[PDB]
Amino acid sequence: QSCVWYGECGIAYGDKRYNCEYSGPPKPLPKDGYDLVQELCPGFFFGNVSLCCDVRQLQTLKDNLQLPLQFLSRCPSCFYNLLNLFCELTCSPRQSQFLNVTATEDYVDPVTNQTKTNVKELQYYVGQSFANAMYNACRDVEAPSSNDKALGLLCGKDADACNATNWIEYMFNKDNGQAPFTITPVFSDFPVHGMEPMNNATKGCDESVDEVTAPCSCQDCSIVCGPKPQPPPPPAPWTILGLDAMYVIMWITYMAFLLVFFGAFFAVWCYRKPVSAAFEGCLRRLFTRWGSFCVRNPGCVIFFSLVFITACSSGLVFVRVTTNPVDLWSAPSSQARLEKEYFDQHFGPFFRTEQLIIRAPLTDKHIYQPYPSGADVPFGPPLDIQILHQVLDLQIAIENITASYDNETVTLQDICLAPLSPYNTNCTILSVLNYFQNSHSVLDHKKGDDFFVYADYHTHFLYCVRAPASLNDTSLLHDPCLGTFGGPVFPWLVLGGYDDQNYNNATALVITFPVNNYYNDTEKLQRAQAWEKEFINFVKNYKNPNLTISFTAERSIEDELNRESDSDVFTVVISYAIMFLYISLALGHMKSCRRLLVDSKVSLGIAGILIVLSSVACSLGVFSYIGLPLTLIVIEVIPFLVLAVGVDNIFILVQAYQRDERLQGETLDQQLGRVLGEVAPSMFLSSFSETVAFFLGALSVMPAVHTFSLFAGLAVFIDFLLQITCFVSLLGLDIKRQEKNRLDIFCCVRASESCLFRFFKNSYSPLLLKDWMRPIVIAIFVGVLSFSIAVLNKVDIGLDQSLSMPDDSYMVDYFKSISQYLHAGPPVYFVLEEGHDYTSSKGQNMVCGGMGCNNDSLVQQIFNAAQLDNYTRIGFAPSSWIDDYFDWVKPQSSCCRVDNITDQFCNASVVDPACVRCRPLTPEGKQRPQGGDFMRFLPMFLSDNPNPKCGKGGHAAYSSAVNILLGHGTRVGATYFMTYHTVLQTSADFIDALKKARLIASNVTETMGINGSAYRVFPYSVFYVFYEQYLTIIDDTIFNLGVSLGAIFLVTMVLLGCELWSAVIMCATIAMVLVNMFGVMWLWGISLNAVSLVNLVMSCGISVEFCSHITRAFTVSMKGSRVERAEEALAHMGSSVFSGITLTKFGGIVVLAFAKSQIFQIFYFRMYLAMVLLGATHGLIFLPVLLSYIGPSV
Ligand SMILES: CCCCCCCC/C=C\CCCCCCCC(=O)O[C@@H](COC(=O)CCCCCCCCCCCCCCC)COP(=O)([O-])OCC[N+](C)(C)C
Ligand SMILES: *[C@@H]1O[C@H](CO)[C@@H](O[C@@H]2O[C@H](CO)[C@@H](O)[C@H](O[C@H]3O[C@H](CO)[C@@H](O)[C@H](O)[C@@H]3O)[C@H]2NC(C)=O)[C@H](O)[C@H]1NC(C)=O
Ligand SMILES: *[C@@H]1O[C@H](CO)[C@@H](O[C@@H]2O[C@H](CO)[C@@H](O[C@H]3O[C@H](CO)[C@@H](O)[C@H](O)[C@@H]3O)[C@H](O)[C@H]2NC(C)=O)[C@H](O)[C@H]1NC(C)=O
Ligand SMILES: *[C@@H]1O[C@H](CO)[C@@H](O[C@H]2O[C@H](CO)[C@@H](O)[C@H](O)[C@H]2NC(C)=O)[C@H](O)[C@H]1NC(C)=O
Ligand SMILES: CC(C)CCC[C@@H](C)[C@H]1CC[C@H]2[C@@H]3CC=C4C[C@@H](O)CC[C@]4(C)[C@H]3CC[C@]12C
Ligand SMILES: *[C@@H]1O[C@H](CO)[C@@H](O)[C@H](O)[C@H]1NC(C)=O
Ligand SMILES: *[C@@H]1O[C@H](CO)[C@@H](O)[C@H](O)[C@H]1NC(C)=O
Ligand SMILES: *[C@@H]1O[C@H](CO)[C@@H](O)[C@H](O)[C@H]1NC(C)=O
Ligand SMILES: *[C@@H]1O[C@H](CO)[C@@H](O)[C@H](O)[C@H]1NC(C)=O
Ligand SMILES: *[C@@H]1O[C@H](CO)[C@@H](O)[C@H](O)[C@H]1NC(C)=O
Ligand SMILES: *[C@@H]1O[C@H](CO)[C@@H](O)[C@H](O)[C@H]1NC(C)=O
Ligand SMILES: *[C@@H]1O[C@H](CO)[C@@H](O)[C@H](O)[C@H]1NC(C)=O
Ligand SMILES: *[C@@H]1O[C@H](CO)[C@@H](O)[C@H](O)[C@H]1NC(C)=O
Ligand SMILES: *[C@@H]1O[C@H](CO)[C@@H](O)[C@H](O)[C@H]1NC(C)=O
Repeated sequence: QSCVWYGECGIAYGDKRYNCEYSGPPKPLPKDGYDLVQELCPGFFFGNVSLCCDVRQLQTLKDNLQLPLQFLSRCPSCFYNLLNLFCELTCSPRQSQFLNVTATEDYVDPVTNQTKTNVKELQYYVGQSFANAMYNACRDVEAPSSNDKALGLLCGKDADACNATNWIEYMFNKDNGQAPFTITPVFSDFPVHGMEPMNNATKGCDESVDEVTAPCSCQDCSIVCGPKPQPPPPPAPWTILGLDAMYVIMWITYMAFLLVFFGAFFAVWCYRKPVSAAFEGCLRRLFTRWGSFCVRNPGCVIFFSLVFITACSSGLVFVRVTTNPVDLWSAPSSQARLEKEYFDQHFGPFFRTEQLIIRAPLTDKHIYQPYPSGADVPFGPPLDIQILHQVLDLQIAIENITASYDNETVTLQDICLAPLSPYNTNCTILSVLNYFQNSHSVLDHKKGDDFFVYADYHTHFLYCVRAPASLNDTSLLHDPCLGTFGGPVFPWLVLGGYDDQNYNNATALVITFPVNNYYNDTEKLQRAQAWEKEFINFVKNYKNPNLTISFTAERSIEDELNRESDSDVFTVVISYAIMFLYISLALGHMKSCRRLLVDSKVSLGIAGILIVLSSVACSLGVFSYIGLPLTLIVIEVIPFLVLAVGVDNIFILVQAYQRDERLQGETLDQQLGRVLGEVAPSMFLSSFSETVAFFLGALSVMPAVHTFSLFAGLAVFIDFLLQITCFVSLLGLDIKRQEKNRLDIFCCVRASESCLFRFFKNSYSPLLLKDWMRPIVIAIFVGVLSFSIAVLNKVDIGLDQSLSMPDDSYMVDYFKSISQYLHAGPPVYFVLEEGHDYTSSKGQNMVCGGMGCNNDSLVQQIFNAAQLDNYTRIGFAPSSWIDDYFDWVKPQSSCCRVDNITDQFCNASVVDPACVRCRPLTPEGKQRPQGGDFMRFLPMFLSDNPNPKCGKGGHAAYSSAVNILLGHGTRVGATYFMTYHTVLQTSADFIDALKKARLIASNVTETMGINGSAYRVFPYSVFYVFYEQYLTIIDDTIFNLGVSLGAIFLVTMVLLGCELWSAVIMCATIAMVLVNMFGVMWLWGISLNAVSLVNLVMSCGISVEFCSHITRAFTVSMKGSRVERAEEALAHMGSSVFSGITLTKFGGIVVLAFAKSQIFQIFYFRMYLAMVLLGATHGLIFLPVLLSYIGPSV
């Protein structure tokens, strides 16, 4: 071997210097540029260099490799081969084997008068199997700020006809302007002239160069990237013979019923062609005696009852109302609640977001034409320069807002969050103007001379949507796009309306203002909300006819719902007023026109209404004393229920008395005691059946059903007691009044067979019970039940979240804008709990997405999930911190650097006095820092800032994502890897996201193989606490309804004697009522949530109020046949049940039909109408017939 040239003494032009000829042996390197030899091509570094090379040559080589390094360094396997073509060309130790100089001439030294030999020209023999493997591995490298091929900018011509041989000729040719002298390559695989070219090892875009440099991406290599992933979409519909397969199982279940049912009548119709009485008797006697007592001791009874009422209802002073949505919709110990408790403790609560979807409707899209060459690039309307200036003006004004609070000003700079503070304090604003750093200057500056612009803001936008974490454009612009706060701005968070990569086509601009959310602190939260109110007002009063903004504040949903939840109290008040008017006017039988205001029960009806309201208030007050807080579901469903039950009892009693004829020689208190002893068992059965049902239903973990059950049970019981005592005393007093000829309400001025009882008895009961009508009724009701069972499993789950808002609100527009434009959703945090090692090869492989770490690790699994992005609603990559930590610590990167004597972190921008690299640049140092080096360099990484020479640093993104536990070796605590969800528009979307995130977390926890369950991965998102209730709502409904109905069943079959048949008939009728309630749900579009569940558990209590009465009046009867017993029970009890509860609630609902609120008109008006009329029909038209048919004899 031998050399051809050494040193650089000649000069071509500018600074280009021709290498100086020397054909001696290879020089031992001067020990000066060892760093360079390990940076250019370490293939020569095995010390005893004896390199033909020169330190003045190595450092002049690197200067020419500057631009080729920037483009081709994207793909390590490419730039690797490119270097092997240069070192050997310049200073390899066997240079003479593959080189032959051609043109040289003497050079004069201005230093010694010594003529030096320059190297003017020469030819370079390169193998063909080398140039093909080189060009073929780089042809796929894409350029920055474009989708072209990187060779198009390095060939000297189009990248469409770049042969592998012409590209090498252009690089060595001085015609480009870089080569100080041109080298003529000679391509040949076989030795010619006794001279055989060089062919060193080569690597493709798929093979990795080192056990630490990951292979090339399929963006930059066509062979690495294969078949896309795909999930199997299961619909899981049965569709027996073409239709839903449930529509059919029933219609076949029904046709069978009419034939097996109508096939027995027409079959027979052609054929004809001791302990119970002991418990049912002591109750009558007890109630008779106590009724007489209460009728002859009104003063004592009423006084003690009023004292009790006051003692119980004075607890309303301690009344608390629950409005915080977390406490409302989240169980205090649910999985999501514990996860939120864990995340808020180790990482601080999730922040508050104020977004802004700006759009330019007037402007049109325009075309961008690159100067040198390239296809046209169209830009959306909002990406116009004028619209960008106006949006920058709007944002700078949004920063003004001060929003004084508590006699102090509250600026955004004060409330927002700055990741890397107090070094940099601006704060996180996520807009597309951060690419230009919120500067009109940086946005409006172009580089070029007339007739064309070299660069423009289009070029910067295109470059930075591709690489949003750069610190300089480094190509004809030299501007960073990191953002004033420090840290990348991802194009999918700041744009909307494009198509899958083309942020050029964006039609909307998103602008987020992250604000701190505080964990157990109220002064700061008040400050944030006080600033948000002024932000909302400002954005609402901004005209800018060029823009259409759809905004939101963190405090906006709560305000919109508190604004819609009123202006209908004027309707509820009229509803209750009409209910009370009817109750007051209907208790009294007329019997005469000239005797009206004397036989009137207005005062007694007022007393009954007051007793009912008193029962409500005593329940609320007792539970206020105990400490249970109220709720807006309770405050609305308790009055309805308690009024229904109380009015039913009042009418039952008053009418059972009015239709009674007094025996002779029998006094008033004895007559009333007899009437009450014969009427009280039914009211007691109903009251006990409902109380036990509700109290027993207060076992669920749903905060909406638990509190409601408690409140309603106590109210029903207290109302029963207050009635049985106070109302009987007042009934005795009013009977005295009416017998002493005293006039009605004003004062002291001196049998009935009600018109309804004469209708149910004379025209309705006989007709309904004829032999040609009972089968019709049963057929119709079984058909409706069959329909309900068929369309049952098609009921929705969840609440829309757009119907809780008024229709004239801006949140409706914001939701439309989200669904129509946004491409990202709420962020997800896959929190890896405390207990992982992180300081071992395997402990790191389980978490990596990288070179050597496993293929099923946490980061790789989240990456796959994001590759699905439709099955798994995870849209983007995990963005792990440990990969960035390793990239930072790698010696090549050379961001880490410690002080030599102090072992202190020398920044990457430092005078370089005595600071050495953290990891030695050797084969052992390349590896990951697995031992104590990991934990010795991690804190310095997390404290590093975004240095222009280093890169992004690990402070603005991971200081909060990594928890370090000082003391005891200072291990790592809990950490998270945060990604983003896909746009979630409906409750189905949110529940689907919750399910599949949980699935991914469980998969990762499985693969990690933890000893026991010491720790685990879990995802945290903001809406998880609000949507975790819909993951068990079906079984919650099942449990609640079944338990409530079984309690009703047992209580009935116990109190009513022991008749299981009567109890089972009643239970079956109430189950029918519930199934038909679900059918009406499906048919009118009511959804299954914590409001519908409360209304169903409530209806379970009015079904009883109808059935129990009708069925008990039938059971305890001594008529002859079932038909006559049924019609007698119907007349007697159903005349009071139809007039008391049915007509009252019907007037109420008909007044309530004018609600003006969607949540109300959907979940209360419709549910109440359905419940009331369904229960009325079922009881009064199906208990009669079913009992007539299969009732218990006696
Ligand atoms: C001891 C035994 C206990 C356990 C077993 C008990 C089982 C038997 C007991 C009761 C019946 C059980 C029915 C299960 C529901 C269907 C299951 C299913 O396929 O999921 C469906 C749930 O469908 C819904 O979303 C609404 C379902 C609510 C059912 C509640 C019935 C309770 C009342 C009954 C009466 C009183 C009950 C209490 C009396 C005891 C899937 O629905 P989806 O896909 O979300 O819908 C959207 C579809 N869409 C887009 C096309 C519109
Ligand atoms: C979304 O953005 C893409 C760009 O990534 C748009 O694609 C471009 O479409 C415009 C339409 O005017 C074309 O100007 C451009 O095509 C240019 O190059 C071809 C050469 O093949 C030339 O024949 C055309 O005259 C033009 O100069 C497209 N560029 C590319 C590379 O696709 C696309 O239109 C946008 N989508 C929508 C829905 O607007
Ligand atoms: C990812 O998301 C969807 C899979 O669940 C699916 O969305 C696509 O885009 C829109 C969504 O509204 C729809 O496409 C429309 O236009 C096509 C013509 O190509 C019609 O055939 C459709 O009926 C529809 O009107 C589809 O819902 C769907 N099709 C596309 C892409 O247009 C995507 O296909 C999914 N893709 C992947 C790879 O995840
Ligand atoms: C955000 O903080 C940055 C520093 O991180 C500030 O930087 C700018 O300061 C001036 C504007 O007030 C500009 O004239 C400077 O050119 C710019 N800094 C540099 C690097 O030159 C900036 O003030 C803060 N906010 C804004 C609105 O930019
Ligand atoms: C714009 C593009 C073409 C530039 C990329 C090609 C450049 C980097 C290539 C082509 C020719 C090469 C040069 C050829 C000759 C020498 C002299 C030697 O003693 C040091 C290396 C040096 C200085 C090379 C540096 C890299 C080089 C300049
Ligand atoms: C270069 O790559 C192409 C792939 O398109 C292949 O067809 C060709 O055989 C390769 N030539 C080589 C490796 O010499
Ligand atoms: C509002 O912001 C502007 C921006 O330059 C600033 O000049 C002004 O002092 C701020 N306060 C105002 C206008 O009250
Ligand atoms: C604000 O505080 C100062 C100092 O306590 C006080 O003098 C001033 O009156 C306060 N402002 C108002 C409006 O009360
Ligand atoms: C970005 O611009 C050039 C291009 O690479 C680079 O040399 C420079 O160091 C960078 N900017 C700064 C401020 O260092
Ligand atoms: C709106 O656009 C017009 C036309 O570009 C411009 O003159 C005006 O300043 C913009 N802003 C307004 C009208 O507030
Ligand atoms: C993932 O795990 C290991 C990789 O080392 C291997 O056994 C397994 O086949 C890999 N899976 C796939 C699909 O390649
Ligand atoms: C770099 O480190 C030095 C250490 O003295 C510090 O002064 C400087 O602010 C740092 N620069 C950054 C973090 O950008
Ligand atoms: C750094 O410290 C080591 C150990 O004392 C020493 O050998 C080395 O020469 C020092 N380097 C510099 C640049 O001072
Ligand atoms: C968990 O892994 C199984 C098989 O390894 C896979 O079928 C399932 O889809 C994974 N869960 C996800 C991707 O959520």
